[PDB]
Amino acid sequence: RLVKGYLEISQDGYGFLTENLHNLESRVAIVSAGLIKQYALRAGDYVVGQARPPRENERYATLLKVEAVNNLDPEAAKNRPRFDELTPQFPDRQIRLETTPDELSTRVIDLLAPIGRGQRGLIVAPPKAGKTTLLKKIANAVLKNEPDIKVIVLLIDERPEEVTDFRESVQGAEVIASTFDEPPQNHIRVAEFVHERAKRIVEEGGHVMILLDSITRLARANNLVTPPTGRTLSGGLDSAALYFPKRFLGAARNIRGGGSLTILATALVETGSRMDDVIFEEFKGTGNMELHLSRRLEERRIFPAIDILKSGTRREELLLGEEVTHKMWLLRKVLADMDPAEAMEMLLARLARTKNNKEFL
Amino acid sequence: RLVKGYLEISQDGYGFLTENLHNLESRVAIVSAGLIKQYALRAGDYVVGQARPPRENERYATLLKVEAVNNLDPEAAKNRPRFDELTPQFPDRQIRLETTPDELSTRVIDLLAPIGRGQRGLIVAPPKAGKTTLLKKIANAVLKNEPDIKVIVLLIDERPEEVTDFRESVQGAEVIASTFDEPPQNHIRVAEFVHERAKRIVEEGGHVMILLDSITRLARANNLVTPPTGRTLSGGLDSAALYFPKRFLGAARNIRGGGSLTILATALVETGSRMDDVIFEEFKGTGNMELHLSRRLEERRIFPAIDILKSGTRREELLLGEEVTHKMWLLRKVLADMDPAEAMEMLLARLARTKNNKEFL
Ligand SMILES: Nc1ncnc2c1ncn2[C@@H]1O[C@H](COP(=O)(O)OP(=O)(O)O)[C@@H](O)[C@H]1O
Ligand SMILES: Nc1ncnc2c1ncn2[C@@H]1O[C@H](COP(=O)(O)OP(=O)(O)O)[C@@H](O)[C@H]1O
Ligand code: BEF
Ligand code: BEF
Ligand SMILES: [Mg+2]
Ligand SMILES: [Mg+2]
Repeated sequence: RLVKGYLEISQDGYGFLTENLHNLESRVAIVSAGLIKQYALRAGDYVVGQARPPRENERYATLLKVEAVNNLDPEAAKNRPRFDELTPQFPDRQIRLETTPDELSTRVIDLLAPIGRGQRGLIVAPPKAGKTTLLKKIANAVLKNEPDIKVIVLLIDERPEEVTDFRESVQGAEVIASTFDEPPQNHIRVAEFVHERAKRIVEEGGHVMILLDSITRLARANNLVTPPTGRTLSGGLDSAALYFPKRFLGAARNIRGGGSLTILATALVETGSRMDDVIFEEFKGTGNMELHLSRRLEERRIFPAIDILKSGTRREELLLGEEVTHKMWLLRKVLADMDPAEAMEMLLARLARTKNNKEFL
Repeated sequence: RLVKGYLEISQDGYGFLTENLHNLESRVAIVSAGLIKQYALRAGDYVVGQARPPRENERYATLLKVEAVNNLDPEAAKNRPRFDELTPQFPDRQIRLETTPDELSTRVIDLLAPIGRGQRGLIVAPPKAGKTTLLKKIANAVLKNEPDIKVIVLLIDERPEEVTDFRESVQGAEVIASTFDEPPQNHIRVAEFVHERAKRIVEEGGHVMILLDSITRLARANNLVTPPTGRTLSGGLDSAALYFPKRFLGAARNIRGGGSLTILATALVETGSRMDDVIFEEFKGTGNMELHLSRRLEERRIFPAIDILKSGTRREELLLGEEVTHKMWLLRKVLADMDPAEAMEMLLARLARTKNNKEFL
């Protein structure tokens, strides 16, 4: 028999499991140490095993046996590469980008910031400047382009109506949310839970993509959670308290042996408080691709309102041929003189004629 | 004998009720736990209850019995959905906007800031820039457009003369005020009282609108109440005090099963202290529509002096049909070019000709 959950190991070798609500609910389950030792798995796995109801003198269910682990033979689970020891590479198994629901705006997305397997991406915009629905569109496209990829969406510190909008509009993909109604400890719990789950899932050589609403909101939430860390960075920020979100985003990587972990998250800047500017800068050095969204292009209601000059990716050539290298080099040389708004509208007119590759052809 | 009020449950199951002034008075009455347990009501769910002539040896009145509660059968109260569990949606039961008392400025308001049942709205303006009587006009219009809606007005940290002006000019709708003469404790008491009152009134599937004068003044009141923040935010804010106005404003929501809660509150920016800019940004991400008011437009005495480009709402299409969707799309494409003062003067000249719908026709 297999009850299933996300293992959270307690100090004493036994652990706990949560339910499908992806929040601590009364349906938690307890996990014994002996079986995990028997199969010697790594923390945060999608654990399954046989269990027995709460015994007399026992207030909660307890583990009796295990039959199959992580949907695989437990013996095979005994030997596997460790996630943190996987040889990282640059994204070399690119996800070819072609999505129907909006071929033009999605053309802008593809042509300005490519997305590949294991991309450590980050999108940075001021408040109320085009984030959540953009993430929604990206998720919807991915759920059609690569049905094999396990796509997970995480929402921290956001409005409930957006949560329900996604849950209805995601068409069955794992949508996890934690509205601002919950105390920040709930945010941290859910975030780290999904972090470990994704890590252990990717460790199996799989391709995982996490779309994180409100990452700089999550950073402010850490600051609230941030108990001291010591010295105050400029703007009320903590020095090392960004270490946990730093590792969270740094998980995004390409692995040369198969599988990948790509995180795209929404960051806030120009909020009038140095805290957010410093947070964004601290993340900018850790992500491998950044998407600046210019507040003025949004004020002009040009979507996507991307600050093309400031925006850019790292190692396009590994995702883009020398031919695309040269054509985009020419585009940079030329559009440097074209204004962002006029450039955007010009590109809109041109690409409405043909697909990205058809435009290249 | 029926006493009607808002049960404030104390620690020991016995609670308190207040009087019509919505301020602590000598007329507060005590309540017993047993009947509340019998009818399984929720905090602040409009309580109608019986009692007796208190006995001797009791320093305060004590409750005997209950006859009818929530103006409904108390037994049915035993099983009902809870407010915090209601499935929130975007406002989809729109309140069609047609306001006679001044149809021009209110034309500007309706055509720039849609109002629907459950609108979590926010309006921002520097000091002395057109707030209080604007809220007054909104309240007066609502008291003619939807007589079925229970309209409540809350005034925090404001001048008494405005309080009397409203109480005379509201024509019987619930006007609650707490002048700055009172210490901040009174502000907090009244604010949370109204919070619970509105929440549990909406819990009955009803439509409630709260018009909150002085929301940023209320934020500064919290700052005076800001007990620590731990680390001091830019300007002197609290991390945990802002949680309470955050939840207060986030109460505003649209419910898919009927009823809604709409809060429109007045906010302050450009006050020369980082506190207010930080607070405005903090609320901006929590409200579902924010209305900037430009100080320069007010200096020109343009009412409403709205910074049209900066101002905007979320999910207009959910309130605005495809036809209106495209119409406002064209209007945003065009009016971006018109300068605020001349833009609004032109808008007055044009829309003064016809009603909004007639202008569309
Ligand atoms: N492509 C788009 N076009 C128009 N509006 C958008 C688009 N993408 C997102 N938005 C809007 O931008 C708003 C800001 O996104 P969000 O990340 O929720 O803000 P924050 O996280 O700063 O509170 C969203 O509420 C959404 O309605
Ligand atoms: N449409 C308007 N035209 C002219 N004056 C207005 C208008 N609306 C509000 N006011 C004025 O703006 C003042 C602002 O007071 P208020 O905003 O309540 O103080 P505070 O900002 O301290 O809460 C009011 O006293 C009112 O006289
Ligand atoms: F309103 Be969010 F900060 F984009
Ligand atoms: F009229 Be408000 F105080 F700006
Ligand atoms: Mg949003
Ligand atoms: Mg005013």
